[PDB]
Amino acid sequence: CKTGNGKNYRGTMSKTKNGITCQKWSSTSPHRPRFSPATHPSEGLEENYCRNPDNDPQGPWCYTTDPEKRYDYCDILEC
Repeated sequence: CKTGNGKNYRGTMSKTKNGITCQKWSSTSPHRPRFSPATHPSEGLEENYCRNPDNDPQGPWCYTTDPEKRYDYCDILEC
């Protein structure tokens, strides 16, 4: 769920919680969030990421290019 908190990982490639193909942060269009800058609890939301710049005491989240499967954590090592 986090080999630290913004340093080491693997599932961040772009695979939600288990392996749900994530997105690229293309914001709404057709579906995707716009929170991808650096300054929050951390950074990583780049081209398609999974980290915790959103503040979620559990796992690294990320959304996908689709609403039904809009999001979840990520199959990143450590868990």
